[PDB]
Amino acid sequence: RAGPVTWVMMIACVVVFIAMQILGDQEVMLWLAWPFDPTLKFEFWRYFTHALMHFSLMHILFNLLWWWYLGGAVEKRLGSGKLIVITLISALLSGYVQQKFSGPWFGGLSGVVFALMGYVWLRGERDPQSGIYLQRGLIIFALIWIVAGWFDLFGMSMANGAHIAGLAVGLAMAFVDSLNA
Repeated sequence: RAGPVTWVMMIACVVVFIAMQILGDQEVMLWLAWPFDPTLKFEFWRYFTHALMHFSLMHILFNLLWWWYLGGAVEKRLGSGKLIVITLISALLSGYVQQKFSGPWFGGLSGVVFALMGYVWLRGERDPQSGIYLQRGLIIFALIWIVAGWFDLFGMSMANGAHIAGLAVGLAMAFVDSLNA
């Protein structure tokens, strides 16, 4: 639904994607991507801003859907702060792992999205109380979406480290959040 973190992130991604359109991918990537060179390591924004970059209209719409659907849920039931922290930890950790798998040239919300999917699903099981859960039809498609990535399906160049690291971050935080709740 209409949380402020949900919408601010959707607007940021749209502003970036439009900027990518005018300037081209490479120019934006050069400034927003995970640091390719340790000399750049203190350009702190790059550890997060890789999440705001999308490389096609489908990429962005599909990600923002999931983001809106799941980000919205977390925001509405658990509040803004929870969504922010899931977003920041997952963007940081999925980029880190993804950098290791395949280097620094990647972008997309997909990693934060897999964290959300991992979070919503595990919170739903352990803690139906929270008023959030992931449907069986979605966690299956999520599992399909991951494996379809490994197996290089139909030409696609998926950030596979981001998918798994994000999934894992979200499972973990949801586990931690369920012991206390």
